[PDB]
Amino acid sequence: VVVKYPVNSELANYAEKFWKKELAIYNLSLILNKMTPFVKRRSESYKSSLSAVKEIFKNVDDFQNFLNSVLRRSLDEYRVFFENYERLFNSFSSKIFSMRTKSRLVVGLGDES
RNA sequence: AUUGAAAGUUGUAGUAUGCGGUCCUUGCGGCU
Repeated sequence: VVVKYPVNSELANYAEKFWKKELAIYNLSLILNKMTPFVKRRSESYKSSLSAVKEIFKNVDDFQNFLNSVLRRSLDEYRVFFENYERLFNSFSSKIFSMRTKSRLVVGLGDES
């Protein structure tokens, strides 16, 4: 499918390669927010919604796997972050507890995008 | 041929000491 990236000249070709899995990217929010694909869905109509972006991939499952594959590459750095976060908690003698999502969770659904 | 002649309001001196832009606030509702 035809995809266009309205960013600076040299970034546009790299963003193309990232979304096409021709080049590895290690930051999820970066590729999502600053390298938004504008997908030529039909005619001269370009779209930047997740519904249109999904067409860059074989299927919904392929799209999901890509996102999480990018996400997971921060694991090593995130572990140190989470450990310092726990150290932060205990320095303030915090009441620490863990809970699990019982259903789907979406915080910040309405952030302008 | 005068109450006249002569005489630097100058010298020294930190607008400074104390003081959290903070507190209260579910990016959500379902509409156009």
